[PDB]
Amino acid sequence: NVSGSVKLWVDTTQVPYYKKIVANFNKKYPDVKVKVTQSPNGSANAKTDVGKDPAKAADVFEVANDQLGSMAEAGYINPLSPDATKAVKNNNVAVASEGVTWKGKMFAYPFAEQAQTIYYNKSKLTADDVKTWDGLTAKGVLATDFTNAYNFYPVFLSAGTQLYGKTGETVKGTDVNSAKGEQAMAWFAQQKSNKGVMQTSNALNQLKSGKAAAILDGPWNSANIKKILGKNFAVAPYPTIKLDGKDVQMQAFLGIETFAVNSHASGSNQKAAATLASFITNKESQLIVYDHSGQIPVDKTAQKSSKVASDPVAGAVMTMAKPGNSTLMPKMPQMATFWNDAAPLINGAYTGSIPASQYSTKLDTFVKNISKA
Ligand SMILES: OC[C@H]1O[C@H](O[C@H]2[C@H](O)[C@@H](O)[C@@H](O[C@H]3[C@H](O)[C@@H](O)[C@@H](O[C@H]4[C@H](O)[C@@H](O)[C@@H](O)O[C@@H]4CO)O[C@@H]3CO)O[C@@H]2CO)[C@H](O)[C@@H](O)[C@@H]1O
Ligand SMILES: *O[C@H]1[C@H](O)[C@@H](O)[C@@H](O)O[C@@H]1CO
Ligand SMILES: [Cl-]
Ligand SMILES: [Cl-]
Ligand SMILES: [Cl-]
Repeated sequence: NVSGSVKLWVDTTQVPYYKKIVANFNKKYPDVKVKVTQSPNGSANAKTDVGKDPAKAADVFEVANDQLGSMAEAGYINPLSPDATKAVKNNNVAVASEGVTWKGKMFAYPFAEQAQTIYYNKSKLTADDVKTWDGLTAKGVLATDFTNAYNFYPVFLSAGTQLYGKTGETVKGTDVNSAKGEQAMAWFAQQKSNKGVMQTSNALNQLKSGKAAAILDGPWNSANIKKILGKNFAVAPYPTIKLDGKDVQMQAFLGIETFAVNSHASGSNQKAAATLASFITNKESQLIVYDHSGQIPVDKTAQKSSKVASDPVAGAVMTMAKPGNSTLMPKMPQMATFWNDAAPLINGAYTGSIPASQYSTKLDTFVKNISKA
């Protein structure tokens, strides 16, 4: 019998439907007491929410796949059992398994596939307009944030550089300190004078007011944006961009959203936590998340269901997940330093705080900073 008491951390607006999922869980596991709350700072900050005091953190918590290597090496999460590993591998798409695997072992329970797309108001821009960055921004305003490296670091990947090597597993493998990296820096800088590019900390509000015709965003906002745009809703994969005078696809990161089990839980509570993590990432639960938020399941069967298959956001995400259109986020322990250092690199190029005469130096220093043992 599974019994115990578990705390579950989810992101703010997810609480209502995780309570529904937990009610489903409790039909099968009536002797597990679950408390569902928001986390202190959300799934994009699980590393530091848990690391501040692992023994006081939730037993099961939402976390993006890039954070897993750091958390595994710190001992905050343990490997999944053989049976749990088999279920993850068999039920979900291959990239979901890759996303949670570190040194040959799975460390979390994947549930959603995340790639950003263009969301746009089709009364302001056409499907043809959004195929290229320069064409889109010549015709309407794209609102975005150059201080968030999750948005723009993948331009370096479009430029032909590697992040932690060919596999994302090589500490010294980032090669952005190159002429190709400089092409990306120049692209950022070009956007400052692009009248169709608006820097904002809240792109969603600009879409809502009609001051932006398009934004780059992820599927955690799919249902939100469908509500904002109504009959004018449209979505597309990322456009091409011009780097060194050549059109190339602009990449996004591919992320896998997961739940992980805190290694501090023990005894019955540990078993209950693992059971909960497995249940809330099962097919039925993934489809409940989809119904409420529009996030894209990783379950193989759920992706093929008619509601998911007919959703234009799902189609655009599965295009973005193809080779060449995105790169799976690495999960190296160095990733937290990478994110911290990448944002000023990119934003400095955009604002001109880093002039072109400094691109090579700044890229060299960046690679040194993010490549330490
Ligand atoms: O140094 C800057 C920050 O670096 C680190 O943040 C990283 C994360 O570790 C990455 O996972 C990623 O974050 C993505 C995230 O993967 C993605 O899911 C999405 O997050 C949504 C979330 O799904 C949704 O439920 C709700 O919470 O809104 C979120 C968006 O606001 O988008 C994230 C990016 O915006 O990239 C960031 C870097 O931006 C580190 O964790 C931080 O502590 C640090 O500040
Ligand atoms: O996904 C975001 C939510 O929108 C915030 O409310 C909070 O939960 O942080 C996460 C990201 O970590
Ligand atoms: Cl697959
Ligand atoms: Cl361009
Ligand atoms: Cl415990």
